[PDB]
Amino acid sequence: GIQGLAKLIADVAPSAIRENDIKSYFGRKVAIDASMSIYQFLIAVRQGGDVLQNEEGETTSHLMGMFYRTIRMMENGIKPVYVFDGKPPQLKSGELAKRSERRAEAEKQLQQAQAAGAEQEVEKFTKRLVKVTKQHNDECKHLLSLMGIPYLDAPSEAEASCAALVKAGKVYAAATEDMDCLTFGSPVLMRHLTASEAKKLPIQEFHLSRILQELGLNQEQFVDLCILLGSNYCESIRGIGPKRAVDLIQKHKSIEEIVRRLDPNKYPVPENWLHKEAHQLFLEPEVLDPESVELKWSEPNEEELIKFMCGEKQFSEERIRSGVKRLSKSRQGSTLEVLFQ
DNA sequence: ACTCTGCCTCAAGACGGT
DNA sequence: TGAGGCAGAGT
DNA sequence: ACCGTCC
Ligand SMILES: [K+]
Ligand SMILES: [Sm+3]
Ligand SMILES: [Sm+3]
Ligand SMILES: [Sm+3]
Ligand SMILES: [Sm+3]
Ligand SMILES: [Sm+3]
Ligand SMILES: [Sm+3]
Ligand SMILES: [Sm+3]
Ligand SMILES: [Sm+3]
Repeated sequence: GIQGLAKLIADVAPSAIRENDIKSYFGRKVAIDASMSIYQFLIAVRQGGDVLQNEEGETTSHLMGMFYRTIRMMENGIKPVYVFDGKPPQLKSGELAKRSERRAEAEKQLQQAQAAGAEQEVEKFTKRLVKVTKQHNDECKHLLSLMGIPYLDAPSEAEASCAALVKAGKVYAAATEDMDCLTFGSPVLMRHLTASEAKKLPIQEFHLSRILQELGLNQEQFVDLCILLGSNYCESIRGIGPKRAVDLIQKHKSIEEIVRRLDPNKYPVPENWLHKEAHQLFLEPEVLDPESVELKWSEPNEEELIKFMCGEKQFSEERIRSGVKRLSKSRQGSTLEVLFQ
């Protein structure tokens, strides 16, 4: 994530945000950050503070959400490809070590809530410790295969590979809630694309070209601004927030020039600042090759889906069968069968 | 006045019968 | 892998 | 649309 970027764009670059009705997206392809989607389901899909599960004690909240949300998108003619995280970049090792502290610190506090018979504090440290395991990813990949929905393994950060799929024109936008994708150069970011029937927030498109235009920056200058706002890969400058960062970038263009012209006593920079390495990461990240795999939306395997979701994971057979039928019908409406010449 | 930091909290999905 | 709200301090 | 329920 980029600290405050969403608010900054709304304040100084409003024309980069465009809203459209769900009906206008029939036939459009999008890339989804699968790991983020799983994380959201593990936190939100709960009954009595506990994730859904089968009698064997196996979590099914992530399968619940991925099954029904994916079908809803396809019913609206939206064809998603799910991108799974790979090995994180080394620059993130600092941010991850921090996530270990707040995790061990959150573990340090879950017991005192349970021991003292806490009421609603147990459910808080529970959610705080949610983490997507490789079993979660493998089960979702398994589900998507049976649903006929394509997925991809990113070599590193999924958001970077999503951005690369948009750049190559293999999907229209990266559908996620983190502004990371824009810093990785995604031409289009889409927010609030759940295709739910609730419909509370409007579908928002963030267009990078409009952002660069209203801020008067090129991409490398935009990346330096995001570094000054605050990223996951390096430190920012204390006392430099969104208002001053924009002014400094617009005036000095680069972080290097900002340092040379900054007053060490007023605004000292971090010691051994890795802004140059984070700069290279955002602009030239390790990403999948968009030309390798041709994305295909295939017929779902209904009977295997029943065996897996119902027989093993104990979903309602009526609901799963109904869902598979809706998915097959919606794919037939939005997708052309393969042709040979 | 404007700006930034560090606290606080609050939320975080979807189906289907009504 | 948050977003606002608020008080207090720096500019 | 609300809300009990999903697993
Ligand atoms: K800062
Ligand atoms: Sm990110
Ligand atoms: Sm419980
Ligand atoms: Sm089992
Ligand atoms: Sm620390
Ligand atoms: Sm990631
Ligand atoms: Sm990520
Ligand atoms: Sm992100
Ligand atoms: Sm079993």
